[PDB]
Amino acid sequence: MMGRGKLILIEGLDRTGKTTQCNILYKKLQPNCKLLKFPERSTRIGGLINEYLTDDSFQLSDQAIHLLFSANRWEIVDKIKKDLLEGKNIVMDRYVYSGVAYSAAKGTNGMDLDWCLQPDVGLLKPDLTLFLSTQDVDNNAEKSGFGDERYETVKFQEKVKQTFMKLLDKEIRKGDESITIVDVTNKGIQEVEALIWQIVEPVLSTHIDHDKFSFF
Amino acid sequence: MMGRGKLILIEGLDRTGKTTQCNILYKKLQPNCKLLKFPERSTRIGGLINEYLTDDSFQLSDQAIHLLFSANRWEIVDKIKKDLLEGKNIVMDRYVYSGVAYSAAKGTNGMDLDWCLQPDVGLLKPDLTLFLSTQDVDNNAEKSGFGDERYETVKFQEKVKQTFMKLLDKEIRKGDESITIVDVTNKGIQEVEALIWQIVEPVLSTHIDHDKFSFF
Ligand SMILES: Cc1cn([C@H]2C[C@H](O)[C@@H](COP(=O)(O)OP(=O)(O)OP(=O)(O)OP(=O)(O)OP(=O)(O)OC[C@H]3O[C@@H](n4cnc5c(N)ncnc54)[C@H](O)[C@@H]3O)O2)c(=O)[nH]c1=O
Ligand SMILES: Cc1cn([C@H]2C[C@H](O)[C@@H](COP(=O)(O)OP(=O)(O)OP(=O)(O)OP(=O)(O)OP(=O)(O)OC[C@H]3O[C@@H](n4cnc5c(N)ncnc54)[C@H](O)[C@@H]3O)O2)c(=O)[nH]c1=O
Repeated sequence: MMGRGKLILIEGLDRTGKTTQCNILYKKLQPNCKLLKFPERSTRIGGLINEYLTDDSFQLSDQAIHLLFSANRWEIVDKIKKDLLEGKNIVMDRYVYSGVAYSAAKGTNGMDLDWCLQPDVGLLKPDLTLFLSTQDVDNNAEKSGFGDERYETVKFQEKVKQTFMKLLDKEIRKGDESITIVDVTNKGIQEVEALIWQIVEPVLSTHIDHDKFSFF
Repeated sequence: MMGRGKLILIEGLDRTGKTTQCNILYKKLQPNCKLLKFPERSTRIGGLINEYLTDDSFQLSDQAIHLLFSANRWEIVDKIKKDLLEGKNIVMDRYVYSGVAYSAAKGTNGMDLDWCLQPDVGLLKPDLTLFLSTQDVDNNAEKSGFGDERYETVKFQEKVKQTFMKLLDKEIRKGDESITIVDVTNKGIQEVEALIWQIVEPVLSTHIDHDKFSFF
């Protein structure tokens, strides 16, 4: 009996169409759906992350920016949970996985997968996590804007690639099957969209106890 | 002998003469000494923390503000380390213990001593930590301006007290010998100043193992 909305998470490297697919899925699931994107640049903490990403001159240590990315989710997670309990579904672009992967890829002393994950521990786990994977480097043909932000380098993006796999393989081989890797190499928007609904549709029908959640 | 400066930390509840004592100690060790106080409110992250402490309209989740406090130390730690290596002592008012104890005192689900400590893991440990303890938390709430900040209520300071005790007990019993509790109950500035010097002086002269650093 009963039930709550589902939290659908789409993750992946930069320039892999995630915002695109999320808007599609969100439009598809409306009106009983919410859309959320991290970093959520509209809050003060979000603005700081924004400045950091858009201006590679804004100075901030790896650990400080890392914790800001995580506080950005904590400042929003209560609304997320309120929506889910109201039965609404939530499509989310980027979350804890991006948090850990991007920072740990830096290889900064003391900032290993484990350290990077701790600040997010206790946050709601998404009901389904789609990882849009690709073998297409930075991908000029997928730039989501001008000049290109701080992390958009082929070398670094290549680093986050490994870290993303290592982290996911871990939690997968660890017993988590709510994570699906989707190869989107050379796939157009409609195609990738079809591939995603094939995974998401079934989850939306599956029943979840309104009072039951998983956490990081 | 010549070597690296020492990182001296003074901790305690609100209105326990820490600022006072830190300046006194700082003046004592000059010219070769720096004074640092946390939260360091002059940075952007520092500014948000200040607004949180001074403005009840400023809403931020317990986990979020908790991570800002930690990030605020991370944006300064490279300086601390560099100064010490240059041979400068550093007197610091509040640090990681204040971070853990204040947030964990809240009793917020999932925000326990261990969770609270994680973001600070990797940070330089002070060579010496002095905890100014008072038994009269009731008169603490008498000082002028007491109540103007968020954590300034007798009942909450009560909770922070218990938390600080738990946290220092754990660290001391675990084997941290660099932590000293100083009973400052009903003692004046000069007496407390004398009690602090008695502990600090000897440390300034020692030069443990190749001047190596310790970390949280
Ligand atoms: C949450 C979090 C994030 N980050 C970092 C990761 C990032 O480096 C940075 C900004 O992350 P962001 O998600 O705001 O980044 P965006 O600027 O939004 O863009 P991305 O590079 O991730 O873009 P998307 O992957 O969403 O791409 P999208 O906006 O959908 O598309 C870009 C363009 O390509 C086209 N396109 C889309 N799909 C296409 C397809 N199938 N084939 C061809 N072209 C396609 C689109 O129409 C658009 O023109 O934040 C962390 O380091 N830690 C954290 O904790
Ligand atoms: C680092 C960190 C901090 N915090 C939170 C904890 C706090 O609630 C909040 C503000 O922290 P703050 O240190 O910036 O706060 P302040 O308001 O600057 O300082 P306090 O209230 O702690 O005061 P102090 O204890 O330093 O007191 P002091 O300024 O030295 O003295 C106050 C008054 O009493 C007199 N006084 C001083 N010594 C006296 C003595 N021995 N006997 C009697 N009177 C004495 C002084 O002269 C002055 O008038 O930050 C977290 O939650 N997490 C974190 O990670």
